[PDB]
Amino acid sequence: SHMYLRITNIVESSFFTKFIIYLIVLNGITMGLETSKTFMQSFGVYTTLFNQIVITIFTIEIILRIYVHRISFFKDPWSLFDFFVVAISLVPTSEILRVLRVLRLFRLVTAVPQMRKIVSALISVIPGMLSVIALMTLFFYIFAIMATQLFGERFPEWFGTLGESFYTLFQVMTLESWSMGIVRPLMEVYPYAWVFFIPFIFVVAFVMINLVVAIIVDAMAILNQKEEQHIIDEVQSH
Amino acid sequence: SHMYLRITNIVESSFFTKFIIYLIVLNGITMGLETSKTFMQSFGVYTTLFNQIVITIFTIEIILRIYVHRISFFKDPWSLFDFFVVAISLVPTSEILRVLRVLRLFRLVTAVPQMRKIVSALISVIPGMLSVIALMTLFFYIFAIMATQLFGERFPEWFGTLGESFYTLFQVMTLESWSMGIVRPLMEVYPYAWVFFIPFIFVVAFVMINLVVAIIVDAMAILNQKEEQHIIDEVQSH
Amino acid sequence: SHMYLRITNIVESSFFTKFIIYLIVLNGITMGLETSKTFMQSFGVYTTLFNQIVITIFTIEIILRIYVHRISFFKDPWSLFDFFVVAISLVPTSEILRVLRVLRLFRLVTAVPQMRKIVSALISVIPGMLSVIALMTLFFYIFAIMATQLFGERFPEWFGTLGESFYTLFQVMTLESWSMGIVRPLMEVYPYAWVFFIPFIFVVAFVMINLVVAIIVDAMAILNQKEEQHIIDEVQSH
Amino acid sequence: SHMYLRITNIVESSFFTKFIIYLIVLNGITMGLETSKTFMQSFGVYTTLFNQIVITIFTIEIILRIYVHRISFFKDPWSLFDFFVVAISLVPTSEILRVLRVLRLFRLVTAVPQMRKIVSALISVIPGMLSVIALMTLFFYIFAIMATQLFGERFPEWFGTLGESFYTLFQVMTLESWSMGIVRPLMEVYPYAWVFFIPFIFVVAFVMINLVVAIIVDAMAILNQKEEQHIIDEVQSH
Ligand SMILES: CCCCCCCCCCCCCC(=O)OC[C@H](COP(=O)(O)OCC[N+](C)(C)C)OC(=O)CCCCCCCCCCCCC
Ligand SMILES: CCCCCCCCCCCCCC(=O)OC[C@H](COP(=O)(O)OCC[N+](C)(C)C)OC(=O)CCCCCCCCCCCCC
Ligand SMILES: CCCCCCCCCCCCCC(=O)OC[C@H](COP(=O)(O)OCC[N+](C)(C)C)OC(=O)CCCCCCCCCCCCC
Ligand SMILES: CCCCCCCCCCCCCC(=O)OC[C@H](COP(=O)(O)OCC[N+](C)(C)C)OC(=O)CCCCCCCCCCCCC
Repeated sequence: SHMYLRITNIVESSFFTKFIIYLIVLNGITMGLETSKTFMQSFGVYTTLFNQIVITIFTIEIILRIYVHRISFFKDPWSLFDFFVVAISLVPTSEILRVLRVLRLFRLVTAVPQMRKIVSALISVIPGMLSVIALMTLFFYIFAIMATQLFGERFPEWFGTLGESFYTLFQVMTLESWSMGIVRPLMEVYPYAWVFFIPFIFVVAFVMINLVVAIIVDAMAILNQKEEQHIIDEVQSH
Repeated sequence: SHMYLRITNIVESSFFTKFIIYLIVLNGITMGLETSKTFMQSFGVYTTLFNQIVITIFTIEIILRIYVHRISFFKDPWSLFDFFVVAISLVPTSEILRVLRVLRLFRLVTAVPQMRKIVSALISVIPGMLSVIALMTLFFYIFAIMATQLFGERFPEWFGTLGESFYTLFQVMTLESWSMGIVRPLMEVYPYAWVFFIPFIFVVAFVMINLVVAIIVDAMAILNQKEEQHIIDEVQSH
Repeated sequence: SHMYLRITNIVESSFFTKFIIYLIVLNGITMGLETSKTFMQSFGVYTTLFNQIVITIFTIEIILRIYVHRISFFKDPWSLFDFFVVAISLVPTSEILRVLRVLRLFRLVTAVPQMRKIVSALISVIPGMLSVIALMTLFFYIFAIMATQLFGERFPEWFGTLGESFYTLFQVMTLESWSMGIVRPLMEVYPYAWVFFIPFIFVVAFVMINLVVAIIVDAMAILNQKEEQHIIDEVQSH
Repeated sequence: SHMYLRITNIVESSFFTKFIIYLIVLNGITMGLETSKTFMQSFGVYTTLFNQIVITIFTIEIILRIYVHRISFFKDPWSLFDFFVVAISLVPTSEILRVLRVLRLFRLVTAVPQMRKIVSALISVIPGMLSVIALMTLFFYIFAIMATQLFGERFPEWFGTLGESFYTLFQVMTLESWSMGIVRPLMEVYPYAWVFFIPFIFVVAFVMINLVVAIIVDAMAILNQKEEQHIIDEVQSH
């Protein structure tokens, strides 16, 4: 335990955290420069080793963090993420992974408390949304099957495959070129195609708008519940 | 009644409901595989009979459910839907109906209580919206007549018909290519066409945004009404 | 006054109002049929006189309504609208006005109380919005001048004129093809054009979103003010 | 101080402020006329000197305002803006600045209290949003690096440069032609490009919607906090 505590004061120190963040920022700046072919020609050698050095340091950090937090490390989503991102960066270049290495810049989120809280807040609406997500996904899936069967033969790029219909349906949901780009061309062969896509647009839009309304109103309901109980206690206690 | 109760314990049992859901899911998976021409070549025979078997089972289920619920079955929207969807699936292939058969996967909504509640919640805003829907539809109808008269002769695809103008107006509402795709071309012949479509976009957008604002605020009003009465009773009772 | 009251019981009767609405609906149906060249060939003669008859009746109605309400008629926006729309319909065909005649179908709004209330509610947010509308319009006006000067020479269709720049800026606000259709082409000649349109998109979007947030929140503030005073009175009276 | 007060009664007078606003409006009208080549041919000489006269007056005003407010002038954002805009207008034409001169029409905002308040209100949400803006910007930056590396070689116009990828990513966020214009073309070479842009669209949309929800709900929380304390005091005092 003497050893354990020695490294624990380091890993827990303000300086340790600041250093890592410093590195994350430097490496973030570096990753953008590596975008310039000009810059690389001149200083690519400098940068590649700095990336190996940062990742070496980040690996020492994850290791030390694990000896400190023990099992609590892998029950922590933020630490898992730092693990998974640093580990990606450790797979040798010998291709998609080379690009995923830049995800280690999200470590600037996992290391900065203000950013953690933002992401925690945003994520917290999701668990209550899961069933609505399930229902929407079932909706897409049913309509994707139908679209593939109705239109996949004459419009294979957009509907010849369940995957392609899923993609197209998502495009229609975003309303991106849904009429000039998809439904009008479809209607030149299938004049009733509008009977398929208009209702689909109504549902997907109605559901999303009403999901937002429910989140706002149902939160106010809770807010009103919390303060209603506090007031009644003062009425009751006084 | 002995007979009646025997089948009522079945139809009402946890196992009965789970089985049906199992089938709905299996059949849902099956319907997606039937999308692959490759898969069909190999196993289409297997799948077609499984669809006949599932639908046979689903028909036995609807029948049994009707002997159990009697008149209460047809006063239930969820049961009507299961009826109407299973009945569609019973029309012989000898074409649009073949595709509508996939609607029986929405039965995964009518059989799962969590999903029912979602749809019930979303639907519940609609009755209060009917008049606004009526007003919007009257608005579309008037403008569709006008557009057909103003532009249908020189732009028949987009406005030559009341139906076509309805479709185009819906496209403009979604803002999909309204300017580059419709109004700018229109303005090459009718330079004041913007006087028609800009105001139309303002109204349709203003109305929809303000419908959402009213739903949120008017709900809070009710929320505040409910808790205002509860507090006053504690002030009054205490 | 004997005479005056005789016609006042008519104009105020349930039957009188229902009749007019009946006519508005019939005439509305008629206006849609007149869209079909086929229908007109066969029954155009029938319909044109029915339109003259309805408008004759509507003119008798406005007249009678004025003898009844006297000065109160022209201080009523709904009645003014019925006046202005029926008067349009009275200008002889000997062209844009022929199309504006269909506005008399909005009379179905001015005659149906449910519809009046909808429009009243929606309109009621506007007076508080006037200054924000003014600020947005000033914003457009300034940017339209700038765009005309920056881009009107090389892109006259989109920016050669203050009016054209106003139109284009509105298109960009709706986000319709703003990048592929306008800014990317602009950037082939003016590579910094993004410095103009991106900020413009940020402001217009930020302002509109925040106008909606303010309306919702400021209404809740009032709702909370009203119920806060009611509760305090019960605390104070009890 | 005698001198100081003499000019202070002027600069602070209702008449002084009204005059400036009068000029701002006249000059605003003038700036729009200067857009017409026809108008300029006839009256350009008139207008150019009127612009020199207005700016001369506006310079006298800023000067006088500074002798009056002393150090308080440069600690005032509204006054800084009037300074910075009038100063721009003072750089001799001997080009982008000639266009920036029209920014002096925003002085109609800095001089009209109603407009000041609007802008103050809208701006006031921003300080609390800074971290979310930072997180979104980090998000863009990471994805821009990735896009440049994944697609910049085969699609240089859209992704060959970190700047170009930033621009394209912003376009995708606005959903402008994201599928037909960018991702579908990308997918003809990179069939998994959807794995990159769909999630990107989900995050950016989820974050913005949820930022709006949080602003509305967190404001209500405060509203409820303020009135909860007022009620409890009446319960407690009474
Ligand atoms: C309003 C509440 C939330 C609403 C969101 C739910 C709606 C579902 C949206 C689905 C997203 C669109 C899926 C998509 O783009 O492609 C589906 C894939 C692609 O198959 P594939 O054919 O391989 O690729 C497209 C064709 N190709 C190769 C030429 C490009 O093939 C597939 O079938 C894959 C199946 C993916 C669907 C499951 C995704 C749901 C997760 C989203 C929940 C996130 C919560 C925040
Ligand atoms: C903001 C509150 C809600 C706002 C929604 C209300 C606005 C109304 C939107 C109307 C939807 C657009 C209708 C449409 O796309 O086509 C109208 C049909 C088609 O006629 P048709 O000429 O046969 O087909 C188009 C031409 N063609 C054959 C070459 C394709 O011909 C017709 O005239 C049919 C008439 C359909 C209008 C009635 C639909 C209103 C129900 C929507 C309410 C849903 C509540 C959630
Ligand atoms: C977020 C809060 C609300 C935001 C809305 C305020 C933003 C202002 C939007 C302006 C609307 C776009 C105006 C427009 O499209 O054209 C402007 C006109 C047209 O001039 P013109 O050159 O004759 O026509 C275009 C060129 N041409 C002939 C080839 C087509 O030439 C003009 O300059 C006319 C000036 C019209 C601007 C005044 C309109 C403001 C009223 C909107 C307030 C409605 C409250 C609900
Ligand atoms: C939902 C919460 C708010 C979300 C907003 C935050 C998302 C960030 C949006 C970024 C805006 C898009 C930037 C952009 O359009 O270009 C980036 C510039 C341009 O580089 P450049 O290559 O020179 O020009 C484009 C290529 N060219 C020359 C052929 C046109 O090259 C750069 O890299 C410049 C870096 C600009 C990014 C920093 C801007 C963040 C400030 C926005 C916060 C405003 C608060 C209201």
